[PDB]
Amino acid sequence: DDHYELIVDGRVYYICIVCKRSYVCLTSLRRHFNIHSWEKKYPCRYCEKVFPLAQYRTKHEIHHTGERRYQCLACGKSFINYQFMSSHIKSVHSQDPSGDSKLYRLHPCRSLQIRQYAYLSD
DNA sequence: TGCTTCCCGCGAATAACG
DNA sequence: CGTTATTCGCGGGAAGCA
Ligand SMILES: [Cl-]
Ligand SMILES: [Zn+2]
Ligand SMILES: [Zn+2]
Ligand SMILES: [Zn+2]
Repeated sequence: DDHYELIVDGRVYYICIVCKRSYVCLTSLRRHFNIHSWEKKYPCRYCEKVFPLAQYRTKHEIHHTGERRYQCLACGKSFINYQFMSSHIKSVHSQDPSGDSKLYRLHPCRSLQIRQYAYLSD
């Protein structure tokens, strides 16, 4: 196979055969296991780099386009990702975006073609 | 030690299937 | 096209880096 299961207290866990990492969702183990197999490739469409997860490539490509999707709603500054946005708000505004903040806006991705969540443009 | 990347549960978007 | 199976964007913590 590619995993085995483990059950404690009815809780079902899926364990990677290779590194023994534990997953609550089989789809997550599948997502993860590509790291070992490289069955699927995700090549950057701007340079040579290849990635083993779709999202690693996506985040990498955002760096190529320089799009800044995360905007601080307190002062208007924009950031390329959640982490810089959160870092900013905690440091400059002494507030936490965690949970439902209403402190930042995530703009739709426009600088390349990725699946669009409807909630991002209402 | 302040960035930077890596990770995984969750659930919306969509591809596969019949 | 209707169901379901699959993909992968998202949050936000953890791990890595130099
Ligand atoms: Cl922008
Ligand atoms: Zn593994
Ligand atoms: Zn690239
Ligand atoms: Zn701000």
